[PDB]
Amino acid sequence: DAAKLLHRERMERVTAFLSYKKISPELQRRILEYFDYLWETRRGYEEREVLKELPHPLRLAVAMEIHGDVIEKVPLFKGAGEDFIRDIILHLEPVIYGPGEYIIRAGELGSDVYFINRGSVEVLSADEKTRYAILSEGQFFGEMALILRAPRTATVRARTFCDLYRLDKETFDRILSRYPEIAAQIQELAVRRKEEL
Amino acid sequence: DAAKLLHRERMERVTAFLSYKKISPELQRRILEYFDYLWETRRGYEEREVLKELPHPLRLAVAMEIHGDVIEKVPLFKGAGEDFIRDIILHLEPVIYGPGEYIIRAGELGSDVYFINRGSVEVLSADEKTRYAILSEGQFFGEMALILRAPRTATVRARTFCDLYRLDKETFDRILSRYPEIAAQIQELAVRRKEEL
Amino acid sequence: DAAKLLHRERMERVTAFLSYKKISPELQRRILEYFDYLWETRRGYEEREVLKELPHPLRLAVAMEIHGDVIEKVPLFKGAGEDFIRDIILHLEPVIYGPGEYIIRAGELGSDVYFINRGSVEVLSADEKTRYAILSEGQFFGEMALILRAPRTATVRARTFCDLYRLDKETFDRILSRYPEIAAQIQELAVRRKEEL
Amino acid sequence: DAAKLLHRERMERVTAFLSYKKISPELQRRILEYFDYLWETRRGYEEREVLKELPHPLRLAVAMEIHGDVIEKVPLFKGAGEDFIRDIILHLEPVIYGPGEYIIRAGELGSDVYFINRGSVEVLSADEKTRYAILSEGQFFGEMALILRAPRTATVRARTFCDLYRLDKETFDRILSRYPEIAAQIQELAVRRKEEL
Ligand SMILES: Nc1nc2c(ncn2[C@@H]2O[C@H]3COP(=O)(O)O[C@@H]3[C@H]2O)c(=O)[nH]1
Ligand SMILES: Nc1nc2c(ncn2[C@@H]2O[C@H]3COP(=O)(O)O[C@@H]3[C@H]2O)c(=O)[nH]1
Ligand SMILES: Nc1nc2c(ncn2[C@@H]2O[C@H]3COP(=O)(O)O[C@@H]3[C@H]2O)c(=O)[nH]1
Ligand SMILES: Nc1nc2c(ncn2[C@@H]2O[C@H]3COP(=O)(O)O[C@@H]3[C@H]2O)c(=O)[nH]1
Repeated sequence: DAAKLLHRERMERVTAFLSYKKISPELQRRILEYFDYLWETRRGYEEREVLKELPHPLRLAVAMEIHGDVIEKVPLFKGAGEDFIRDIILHLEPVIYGPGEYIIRAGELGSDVYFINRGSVEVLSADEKTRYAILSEGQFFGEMALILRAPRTATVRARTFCDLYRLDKETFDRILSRYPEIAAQIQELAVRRKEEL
Repeated sequence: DAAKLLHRERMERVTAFLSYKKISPELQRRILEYFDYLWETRRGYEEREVLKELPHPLRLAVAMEIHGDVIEKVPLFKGAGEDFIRDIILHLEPVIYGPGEYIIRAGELGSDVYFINRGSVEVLSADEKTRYAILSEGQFFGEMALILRAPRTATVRARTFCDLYRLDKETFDRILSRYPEIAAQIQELAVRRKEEL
Repeated sequence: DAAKLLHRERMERVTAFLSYKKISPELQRRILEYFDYLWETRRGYEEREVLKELPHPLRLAVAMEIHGDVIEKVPLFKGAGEDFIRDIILHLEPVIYGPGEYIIRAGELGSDVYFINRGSVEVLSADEKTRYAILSEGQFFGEMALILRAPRTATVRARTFCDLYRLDKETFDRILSRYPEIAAQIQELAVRRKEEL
Repeated sequence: DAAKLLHRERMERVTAFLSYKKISPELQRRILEYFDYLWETRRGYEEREVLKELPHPLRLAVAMEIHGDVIEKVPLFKGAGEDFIRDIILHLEPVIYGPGEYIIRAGELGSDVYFINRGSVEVLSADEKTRYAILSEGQFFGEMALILRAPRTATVRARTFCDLYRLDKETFDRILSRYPEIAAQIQELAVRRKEEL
């Protein structure tokens, strides 16, 4: 069947590409390991480009069904109301991180925020000699950069394979200003996290 | 023949996608019902991407032929003149809404305006305990947000399948300022509608 | 051979599209007449998407070869120097207008300027009861809108099939400010044309 | 195999295109010579569109492997640290210039900077009667326009085939402000180069 059969073929080209510039065995394995994870988690199907078919209301509906877990697992996302969920659901970008991979490095100027569906990460100091926290499902990170209007306060490494939902700075900012009650909670956590650290 | 035969195949992939993440029977039926409506109303043909072939004047001409109904059915669109019709016709985006679907929710920050070619909608209060109006062909909604410079003053639900023409905020604003006489009429309706409600 | 054989097939879809929404015989003939002109003038080949293959210097070189006529036919374009020609050549968009078609209508807010490679046009008053000029190869129009910072001062209709080169407002403005000597000439013509009219 | 077999076919269309508008023998040879160089240097493979498959961390990793030479050959790029390399690596665009081709012309308003992986160039005065320098691997040019906030101070011609890495003005500016120590060095070279010349 179709991309049963098309997703098996994009790795055929990518692997060929990896051999021709002779990519290190370690990196090649990472890439193959990523695509194996992609094919079994999402079936490597462009949820990007089949939702593109649908009109707003039907994409909204589908998105809220396939991505229902994260609203659920995150205490801040539930009790937020239907309003909030509809407003943010189409802006939560699913992203996969391999074990040991760096999501955020302390000192960077990014302000994207990440929500943990599946997996766990570690929050580290800049020299990586200190571990401040392990974070897992229902918890989020990357919020302090925008709220404290500062560079990344810490380094965040995936401890395992991670299903994360990335929320861009603009939407994050837009959402923060549109929901003060939720914004107050995130702001307080951020200060709580920085009068720690 | 061609997309007689290509439009039958994009539903083959989308349906497969719906089964793999196990989308609810109700949502799956909505999607299939939408595409059946798409295939019989537009023959599911990319009027998007065949007009893309043509130069401005020929796209202008084709658009004014295939989308002649809405200029006609809307009293404000006729007597407006050739000037106005040419200026707006390529900015009226055809959009389909299924019965019972929410086009607008009271309190949202959108300013898109919708023109009803075919079908009917209901204008509701925020708690949906009050029905202010049923709107059908020749009538429009979604204009009060920009004119009153406010969030959506009401909720608008499709009562049936609807062929709507969406006009984006920027073009709506551009059109309003470019035609004061038409703008005066819309402004007056908006105030009339808000000293009701 | 290839798009010998692909350009014959895009008209197969477009014609089918024209029959399904039953486009007027007159408009259908215009469209077919346009594509016949396209296939014999350019061989309907995407000079758009084969130049896309090439690096800047080679696209620059090819553009200056295939589009050498207009630099030549326009007195203002020659003696301008290599500097000027290189700076503008990749911004002159080839556009085709059928006989009798409206390129510009008096009162519109566009500021695109057009250069006549092949064909002739007529410059008309707003009510089209007055003909101010016939313009042909080496001559240009659509410059007065930006220079007089005004709406289109007149209506311009193609008298024949026309090969025009469209120069967008931003590039036109950028070019005007970058070459004062050429700008002075265009400015003077524009005032000369408006203390006529 | 695949684009072993697809890259042989894009030249089939481009060559056909070159014959139909009868491109000069000299330009046709340049284009064929470019694509022969493309097919043997990169195997004409879209490193553009296979990296597009990968998530950020894996594209970052691959980019730093395939494009490791330039960080190495350029004294300013080494000792800069991992921070700097990660920040810039995905912004260094590989570009190929044929022998004798003009990369930069004195007086132009561009501010793109170029890093020489392979090949050599010559830095010339505006009238091209003076040769200020030959530049090769590990050296860069095109930095003075932004730093002196001026038009191109000189003309730069490829003496041979060149593998260059282009860094756009915005990223160049962003990088300059983000790393003052490296910025100081480039600024000093630019002044040193202009109190020469
Ligand atoms: N759990 C926990 N997360 C922290 C702490 N300090 C910073 N972070 C998270 O990791 C930080 C990563 O850098 P940001 O400044 O992106 O904000 C993110 C915070 O969400 C801490 O003490 N505990
Ligand atoms: N017909 C009718 N439409 C209304 C009324 N109040 C609001 N609307 C329409 O529905 C509103 C939807 O929210 P907007 O503020 O988008 O402006 C839209 C108005 O076009 C009303 O009293 N009658
Ligand atoms: N040849 C000629 N062209 C004119 C005259 N008046 C306006 N135009 C051209 O036609 C005008 C079309 O509107 P613009 O204001 O685009 O500027 C264009 C001018 O180039 C005129 O008297 N003679
Ligand atoms: N090597 C050398 N490069 C120069 C000199 N003057 C200008 N350039 C380089 O060539 C210049 C090309 O124009 P820019 O102003 O792009 O800045 C570039 C400088 O990198 C010079 O005297 N020596």
